[PDB]
Amino acid sequence: QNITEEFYQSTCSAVSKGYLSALRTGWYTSVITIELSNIKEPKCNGTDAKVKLIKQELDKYKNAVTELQLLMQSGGGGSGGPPFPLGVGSAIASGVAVSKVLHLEGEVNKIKSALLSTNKAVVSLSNGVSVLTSKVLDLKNYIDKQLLPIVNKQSCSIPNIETVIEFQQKNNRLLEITREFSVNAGVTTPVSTYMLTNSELLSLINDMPITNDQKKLMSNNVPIVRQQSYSIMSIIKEEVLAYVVQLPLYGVIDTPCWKLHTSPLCTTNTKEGSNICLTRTDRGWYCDNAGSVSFFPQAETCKVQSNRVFCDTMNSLTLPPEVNLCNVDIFNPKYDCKIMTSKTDVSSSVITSLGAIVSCYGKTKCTASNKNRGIIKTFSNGCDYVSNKGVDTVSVGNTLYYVNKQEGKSLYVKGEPIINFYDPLVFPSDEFDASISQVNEKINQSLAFIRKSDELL
Amino acid sequence: QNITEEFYQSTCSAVSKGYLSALRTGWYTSVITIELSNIKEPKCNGTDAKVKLIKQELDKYKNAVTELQLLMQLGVGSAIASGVAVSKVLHLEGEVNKIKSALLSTNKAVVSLSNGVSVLTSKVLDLKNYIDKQLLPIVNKQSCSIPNIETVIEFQQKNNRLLEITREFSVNAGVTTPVSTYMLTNSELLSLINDMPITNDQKKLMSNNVPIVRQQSYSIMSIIKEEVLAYVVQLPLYGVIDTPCWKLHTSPLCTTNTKEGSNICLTRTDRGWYCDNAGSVSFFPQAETCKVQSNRVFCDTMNSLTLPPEVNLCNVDIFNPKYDCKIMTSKTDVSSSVITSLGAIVSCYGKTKCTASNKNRGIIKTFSNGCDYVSNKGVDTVSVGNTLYYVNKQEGKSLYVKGEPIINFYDPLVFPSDEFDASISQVNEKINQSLAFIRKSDELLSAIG
Amino acid sequence: QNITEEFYQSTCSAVSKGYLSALRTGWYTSVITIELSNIKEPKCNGTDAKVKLIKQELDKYKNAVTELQLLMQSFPLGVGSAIASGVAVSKVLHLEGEVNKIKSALLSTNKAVVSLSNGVSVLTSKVLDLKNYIDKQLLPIVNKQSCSIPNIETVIEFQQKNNRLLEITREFSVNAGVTTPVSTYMLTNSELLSLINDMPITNDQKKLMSNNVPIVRQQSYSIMSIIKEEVLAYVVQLPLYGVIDTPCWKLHTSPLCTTNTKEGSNICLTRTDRGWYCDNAGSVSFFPQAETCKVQSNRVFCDTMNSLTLPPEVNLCNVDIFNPKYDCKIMTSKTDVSSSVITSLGAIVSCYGKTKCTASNKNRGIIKTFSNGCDYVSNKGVDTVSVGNTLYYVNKQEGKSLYVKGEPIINFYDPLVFPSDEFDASISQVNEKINQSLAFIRKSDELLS
Amino acid sequence: TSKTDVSSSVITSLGAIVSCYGKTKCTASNKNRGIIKTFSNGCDYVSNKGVD
Amino acid sequence: FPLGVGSAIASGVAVSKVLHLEGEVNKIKSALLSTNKAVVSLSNGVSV
Amino acid sequence: NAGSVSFFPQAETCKVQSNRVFCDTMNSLTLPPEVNLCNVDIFNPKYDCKIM
Amino acid sequence: QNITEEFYQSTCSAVSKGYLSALRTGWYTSVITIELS
Repeated sequence: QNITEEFYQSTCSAVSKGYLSALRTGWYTSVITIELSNIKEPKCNGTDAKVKLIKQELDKYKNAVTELQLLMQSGGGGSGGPPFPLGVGSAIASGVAVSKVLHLEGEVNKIKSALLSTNKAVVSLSNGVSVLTSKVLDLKNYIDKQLLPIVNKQSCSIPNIETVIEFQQKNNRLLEITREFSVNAGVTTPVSTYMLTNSELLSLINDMPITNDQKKLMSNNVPIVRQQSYSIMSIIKEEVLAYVVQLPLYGVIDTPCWKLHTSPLCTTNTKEGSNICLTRTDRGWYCDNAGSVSFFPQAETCKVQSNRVFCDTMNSLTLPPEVNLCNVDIFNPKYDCKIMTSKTDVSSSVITSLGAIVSCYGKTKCTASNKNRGIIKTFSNGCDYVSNKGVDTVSVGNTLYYVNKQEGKSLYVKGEPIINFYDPLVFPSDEFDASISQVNEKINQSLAFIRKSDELL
Repeated sequence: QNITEEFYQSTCSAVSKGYLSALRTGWYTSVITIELSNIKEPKCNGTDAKVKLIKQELDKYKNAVTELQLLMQLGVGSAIASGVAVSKVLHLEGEVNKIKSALLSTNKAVVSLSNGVSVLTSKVLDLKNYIDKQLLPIVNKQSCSIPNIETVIEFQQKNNRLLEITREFSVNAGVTTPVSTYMLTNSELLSLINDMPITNDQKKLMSNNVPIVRQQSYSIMSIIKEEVLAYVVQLPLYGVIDTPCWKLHTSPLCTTNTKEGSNICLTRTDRGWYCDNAGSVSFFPQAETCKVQSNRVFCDTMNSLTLPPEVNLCNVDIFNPKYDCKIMTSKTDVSSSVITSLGAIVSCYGKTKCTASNKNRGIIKTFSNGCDYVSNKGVDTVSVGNTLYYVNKQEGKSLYVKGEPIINFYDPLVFPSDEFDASISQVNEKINQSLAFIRKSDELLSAIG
Repeated sequence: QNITEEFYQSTCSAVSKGYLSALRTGWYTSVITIELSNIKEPKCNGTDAKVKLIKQELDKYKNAVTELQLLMQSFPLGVGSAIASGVAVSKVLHLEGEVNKIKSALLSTNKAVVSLSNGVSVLTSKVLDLKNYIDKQLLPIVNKQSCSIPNIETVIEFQQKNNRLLEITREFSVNAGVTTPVSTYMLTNSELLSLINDMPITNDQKKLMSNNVPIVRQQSYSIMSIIKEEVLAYVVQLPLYGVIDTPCWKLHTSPLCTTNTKEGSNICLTRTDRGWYCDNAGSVSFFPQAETCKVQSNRVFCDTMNSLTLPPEVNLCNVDIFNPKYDCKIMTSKTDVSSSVITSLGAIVSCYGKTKCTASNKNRGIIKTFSNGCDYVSNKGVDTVSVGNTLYYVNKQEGKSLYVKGEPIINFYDPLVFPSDEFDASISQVNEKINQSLAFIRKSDELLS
Repeated sequence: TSKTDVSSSVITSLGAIVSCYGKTKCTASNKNRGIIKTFSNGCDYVSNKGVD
Repeated sequence: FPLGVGSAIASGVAVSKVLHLEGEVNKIKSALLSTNKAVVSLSNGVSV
Repeated sequence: NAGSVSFFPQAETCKVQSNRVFCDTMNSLTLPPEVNLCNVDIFNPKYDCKIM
Repeated sequence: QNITEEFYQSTCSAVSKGYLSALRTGWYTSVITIELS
């Protein structure tokens, strides 16, 4: 909760330091069951209004079951369900593996027995994987006892309004579960309270084989856990509906994180096309991770609470810690900072943890202002930084941005914008991807060709 | 009305015009309140069927309350700073109480908060009143006088709203877009718009397009304390209204003359929606952001670039001196189609077969290699390769503008064939730089002859 | 269901073969109706709670109609207009009389093909009749000055019937008149499987659709059309699968770099044409974006609007990347970072630099250690793969995969004249620039002899 | 009469007259809400009702 | 004379009439009876 | 000023100390930057230079 | 500081260049108090 931020004028980029990692490193999978009645469709003549309502509610129950059968056979949820250099994962790969084990012989029966005198147990499967198992809904008990002696007989006995109503409510969770699955081919994110109530999920977090710190982190940030969790339809058989739930596992916690914001750095020294541009491209989230630096270049694989950053390493790269040296000296010896070049003179603003970066080029009206004081800086051409010191908005052209009013301390690090050191006559401006060294080569090549060409003439 | 479209054969692009702007420039926040008899907790000796149902509902209500308490605790910005600003004010002690007092005599007030913001306040659900009146006497003693069936049904239906507010924020962590119908009934939104400090032109507009207003609004979850659940609804405010808009569609322009893998391709890179906004042009490169109802364009200016008005000249004269028109280049002779506002652009390259067709008489045009356009009059589908694009059938007047495909003017030896983001001037500077190698490596050879 | 995979050491790529196509090629549209009754506001006097509830449920109903009225008046790849086909029908439905042809088509029945003014026939269904339920069991109650109070089962039944209309309105309002996927509320399973059966389509098609209702729902649209004559019509746009049971194969690509040269020396090379490929009527339809395609147990459900159409020799890139017939796409860099691709039944690992890489079993631990370079491992015996601080899980869908040894083609390139920033390149486009940067070094070293 | 194609604004007792001409930016804005009118080319008026 | 017309002190007349409301004068008095310099949050949303 | 030219036609408004010019933006007219061309070319195509 | 002036004989007008801007664009208010008896 001491969020601090530095701005480097030489590279047109700011770093927010002081965040705490909560990295998703792996998965926990648990099986969740709903006991079902093998009730055949009503077999009687009945016309009372309450007999009609119960008959309808059984058909909804019966239809939803054959629907869930359609899912588990066609497909079954078993699926394969990126920027420049990144990898390509398979999120549900872990959970589907446990889903397929349930299709084996007797694994459904192990669970069914293991959930007879309890509604939460641990099963060790036919492969040695130990999964928590929970029965959340018992429709078989209700449909067979309060509901079957009505439909069973040759002439329907009229039920209560209370039996009509209570069955409509017990049936509800099964139907909503079937809705979510039927619209997602049986894999859902986030995990809803229908799939898993907060009561169940917090109880499930406690019984998990994880640290106490992990339990605290998960049990507090329930919505982030739900957003990061999957729910895979698995099997319906044996009068039992069972689906796998894949929960994030935070194997890296409390390590320091920092966020890098970048913007174009364009020479102002001339008019219209004569300008040339540089831009850092290693923007994103960094977290110290096992003596390396995990880099999250899509900063929206990450979700941010106070002080705390929930990233997913499937969208990460692993870097040597020397990468941070890019934020003190882009021309450092150890690590080759990656940049990009263009000739694109259009103004742009970045909102940081507690500041704003403005890249004012051409003839935009770039401005930062306050609720009650008006404009407190008009930016001139170049790349400038304003903190949120009594600053509430930044306007670039017709676009209004609101500054983060997070409580923190900000440092302006003065320096010479490096784009001024580059010869604009021999400067390369194609680069979608390039490093500082790679640009020096293409300038060494061009300037050393004119070394030989000056000789021969 | 009149929506019209022009097709520039020279640049393989189409500008469809006649639209009217309505661009989000500002926000209005308001506080919505649900008032809860959290104090409630049931216990009693009675065991009727109708008793069980009410007790089950109280656990549902009491669950939703406790969970809601746990849940309390490219140009880049945060869209919801205005709502979060009101949310943080609400946490100041007694600020919640100001709302309660104002909402005591009616259910819609205008409370001025401590940060000098004057915000609409609505009580939308009174669960404390229902529970404490029709429910609390029932299940406080043990003789637990059994309720009628209508109270079992009514409490269940009132409680439903609270349950799906809490369901929404268990997966959304407090912030939803669009603002849902449980977050705010359509009827309530209509009454909110009627009470908003805006022009009567705006009020009519926001009411006519409530579905759009929904998608461009934010629900931000704020507090549960002193038996009041409060959340901020952040609504769009359209400062720009009824300025001209136009949409740019772009497809590749290539050489058909060469019959190999070696051809030069050039494309206008600046497609999207365009609007006149305060003496400049607001340009929306991700045309996915601009909703269109009838001939009206609803965009959020936070997703725009601000461009000089001269950018319009790339549609008249792509080689104009005043605006450095932005283009891209590649060496990919691939055929594709772009369905426009009331027409269709087809780029047909290679051995591909390109069809224009009508649902009554099949194929009614075959496309040559090159870039072409057809109107939506007498065409229903346009087929390119293994793709059948249906065509938009909105009525309007289309126009074909003939010219020499400007890719022909470029000399393929010296063409910079792999420019990702370039312009018309960036490409000529690359061409001339290449002829710089030509004269120098030639007259060097003229030293010995 | 035999699914195979082949990994090519030379190209650092892997192909998963053995799938079967099911591609959206066109659209079938149909009209869904609800028989509303437009009635004036309740007139009856009551404290009887069974009347209070009916009056409440009627207020939700009258709100739902009013809200729905305000909705009827509201890459290298191409750019379609996904709902153009469906909207054209909604535009036809707005003409006078057309609303009446379907009212009387379904006057006798609940499902009838109708001809519309443009001569085209569409299946039309009546999925809900609130007109009669209100008129029969609710009208002589609450039309009168003082109501006959109704049975509790009319109360409960009306809530259930009215919920479908309420949810149809809810989905329409937040989605601004177009909803995808088509929820069970817009069209249930029994209606959809009925609608699937009556479509003018092939027997193979009906079977495929009827067994993949959930995918059909994802690839469909519900488009709000009209409220008038106490009818509520919305066009549903089901996918029409034209390509069925043709071979499909998936391409996986990971980057290829030299290794032994230390630090900045390395050059890199990646195949770019990765994604789904399905044979499609004498060409190859190629889907580059992993988003557009969905797999249900070796069936590949794609959408040709997100396709390219390639000559069938594109497959030869996986055979001989240096072939003459087809010019294979690549890109180049010097960005050497370790990263992995989890293929259909394997893992491609590009372990570079000082990073540790791992293929682990759930019981035997680390069972393979990746040396620097492009390598592959099969899912038979591997459960997880680790690359630095990342843990990828491996798909355990069973099949058998074949390792195809070769020389990493990056080694055949001179590290000095290698063009190391090409973003949209091909093997010839790079042989083009190697010849050039040679010829300058080539002529100028014998101009100076 | 003249041809003065320049933009100007007059603050009235409880409003503001805006004469927005040419290609100038002319807006009325509220301190908590932001820009609330964006004037078209011509003479218009705003009242101090919710305008700062 | 081609120019416009405004009120220069309109910004400071905002704060003046915030002070005119009872409660505000007490706020600043409490902030200053122990030290001679302060930052105070007036109740129309300004920190001065 | 912000990609335009602020023009202070009243002599009194701008105060000069050292080489610095202090002005009140409320006593200004905002002109397109092409106003400066009136100094190098009064007959210039773009800006119509104001004369009496 | 460097100041330059050019006289345009063609329009009977001179332009002084080289000055540096300080344009007041917003206001800050402070409350100054005197505590009385």
